[PDB]
Amino acid sequence: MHNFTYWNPTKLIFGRGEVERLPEELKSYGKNVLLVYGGGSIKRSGLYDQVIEQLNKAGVTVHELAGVEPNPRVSTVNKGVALCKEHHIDFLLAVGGGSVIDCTKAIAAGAKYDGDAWDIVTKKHQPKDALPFGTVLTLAATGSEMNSGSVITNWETKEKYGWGSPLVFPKFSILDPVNTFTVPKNHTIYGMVDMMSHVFEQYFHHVSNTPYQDRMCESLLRTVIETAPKLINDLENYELRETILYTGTIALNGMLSMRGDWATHNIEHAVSVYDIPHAGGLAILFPNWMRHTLSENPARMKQLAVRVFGVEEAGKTDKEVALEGIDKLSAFWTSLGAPNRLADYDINDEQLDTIADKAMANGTFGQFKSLEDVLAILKAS
Amino acid sequence: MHNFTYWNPTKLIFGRGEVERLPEELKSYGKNVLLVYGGGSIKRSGLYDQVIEQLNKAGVTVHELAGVEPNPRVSTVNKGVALCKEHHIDFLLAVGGGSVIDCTKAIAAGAKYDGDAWDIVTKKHQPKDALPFGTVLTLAATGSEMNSGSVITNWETKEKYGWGSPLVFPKFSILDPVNTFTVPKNHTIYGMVDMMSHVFEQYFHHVSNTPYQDRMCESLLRTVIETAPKLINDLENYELRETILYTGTIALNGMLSMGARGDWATHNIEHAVSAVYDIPHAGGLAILFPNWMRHTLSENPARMKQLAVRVFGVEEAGKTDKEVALEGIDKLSAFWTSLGAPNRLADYDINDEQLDTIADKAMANGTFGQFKSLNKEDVLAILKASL
Ligand code: NI
Ligand code: NI
Repeated sequence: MHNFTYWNPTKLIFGRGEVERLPEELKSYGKNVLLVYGGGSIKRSGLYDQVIEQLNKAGVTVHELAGVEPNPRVSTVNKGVALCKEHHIDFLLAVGGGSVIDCTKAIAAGAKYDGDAWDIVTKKHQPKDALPFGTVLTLAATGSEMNSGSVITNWETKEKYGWGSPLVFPKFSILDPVNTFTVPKNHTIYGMVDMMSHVFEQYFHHVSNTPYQDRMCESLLRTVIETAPKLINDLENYELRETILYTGTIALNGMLSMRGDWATHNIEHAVSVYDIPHAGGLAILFPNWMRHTLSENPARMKQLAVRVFGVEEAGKTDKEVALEGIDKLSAFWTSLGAPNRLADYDINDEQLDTIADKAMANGTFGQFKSLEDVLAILKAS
Repeated sequence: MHNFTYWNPTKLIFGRGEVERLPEELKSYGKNVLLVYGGGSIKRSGLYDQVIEQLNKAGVTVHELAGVEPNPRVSTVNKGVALCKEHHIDFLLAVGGGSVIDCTKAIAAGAKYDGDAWDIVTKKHQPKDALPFGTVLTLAATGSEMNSGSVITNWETKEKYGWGSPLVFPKFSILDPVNTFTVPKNHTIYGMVDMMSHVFEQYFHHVSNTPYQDRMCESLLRTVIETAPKLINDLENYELRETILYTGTIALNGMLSMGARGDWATHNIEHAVSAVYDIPHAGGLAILFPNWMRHTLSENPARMKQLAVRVFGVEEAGKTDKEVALEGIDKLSAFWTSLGAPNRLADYDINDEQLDTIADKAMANGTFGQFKSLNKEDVLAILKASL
């Protein structure tokens, strides 16, 4: 039983060398641009110089906000909002991954808000305006290049919250598979785990009559599973990078959600306190959430076990088939190098209660199961 | 993989009773609305009264353009543009199927053009502005609820031209499966045959490395194959209508073709046939598509083979790629015939008398098609094989 509204105004520009589309795409906007990026990777790869060149071709007056953290922080958002006020910025260009875009979304909203951007992240102020912005993507993961959501951390309060607004869809996102070539193996693996985890979140629901969405989810998982072993030992293969970029962006922010569970993400956000790799936390927690919630409807995980993970049902219960499917998932991720226990990041049980309390700060959560549940899943991990 | 730009700003509102979303969606537009619809169907079903009621809740001043033709005429577009200037229209609401939406798109562009809308249809004048419009869809799988295209007929010249513009995407389209309950058995079958055909058109290409698009196409075909036999014997089942309405939007909005150009040769040939004989579009496609598939098989048999194996359940053990594919084409043709679709030109009482004239119409713009570039001899062979 579900009604839905779909709306995605982001322009998607896909293909080799399409960073050259920046001047044509920037003509309709002002000439004061704030360039936002993360660590040294864009300068190390040469994408920085590529972009600065195109921003020069567009007669744009460029300011920079470098150093966005892998788990982006409000202090950095506030610094960028300040730069927009100081230099009368008209437009923002995020060059990097999901963290850079999530941060750019908050600066875009924060540049038309009189106060502090943490108000927006916490949903105290619903944005009424935003600067326009665009992206040049360097790794697919969560679909941020083509959705309106953003996850920001407050290092002081040790909180990490997801917010969104219809006003902070990217105007355009330039997706060049070549721009993902320098992503190293570990982050390449993290991106694929995150992509698969997002599909899982959209699959575990109780809405009857989603036959095509189910096949789209299963199709996406199969494609990533086929691609990942070939990609990780051949990181500069255009075709394999193209497939993961396509399935991480347009495929995942398609009609796959056209209601997800998202409990595993909420628990990971709470554990992340530790400032750990997001998708690393997901690889540890997701199989145990699947085990914890299997009974709510074993048919969902059973269908993944049979249609995605090649589990043979002969002489097994529906529960058995599903649990086998979870084991193959975890083994698949572990075979890529992904972690599978909290000890892999040197995390013990000391702060589990504090972590669970943060996860429950906004009440019970989850759709496949409304989640003490949090603590049990943490302990199993 | 082909470079591509994807942009589709249409808001899709989907679900039971969602026509009640109209007033909330209209708050952002002016209050002079031209309500555009076709024949008597929406009044007979009660949808017309539902819409008028909602338009009353939105404090809107309603003018109407009723009687849009199944092949909408530029004359009717011009009538709508005249109404827009006269009553100072701000917004258009299309209630109906692809014909009603296509006509509304041409009125929307024509309402900002000083001259004759036929200039827009023929691409003599490229639109620079348009009135906004929204839709309430009454037919699945026409593609117009979520794209920027429109097909308009000049009754005088007997020409039918496809045009489009980034300015005439619908602002929103309200998709309620209940609003397709009165679509009769034959047209329900036609919509599903056309939807499968459009997937085929987007699947038959020589672009390497489209594994996910391939699976999206295969997945869509499998869902329709599972749904269609049940729907035609249960025409008011919400779930079956819902699945067809949902998949029919995806099949036709471009979310399948991104990164690969479709073939569209079978559509072009059916369009040539229909310019001569007054047959249903999907009927022509059911006849022609299996024979197009046989004619072009040698271009790359692995392509139809993959459909045969992944969609049509053909076992490949001890068979050549061509045999596997041909068995798949056979199973496709049998599936369509099992729904009631025709499979030979003779089913519509069409012989070989006009095949040459039809082939010439198909070739009016030179060679066509991407999986195989067809010339006149190709068209004649496909046509004759279809008798
Ligand atoms: Ni994620
Ligand atoms: Ni068609």
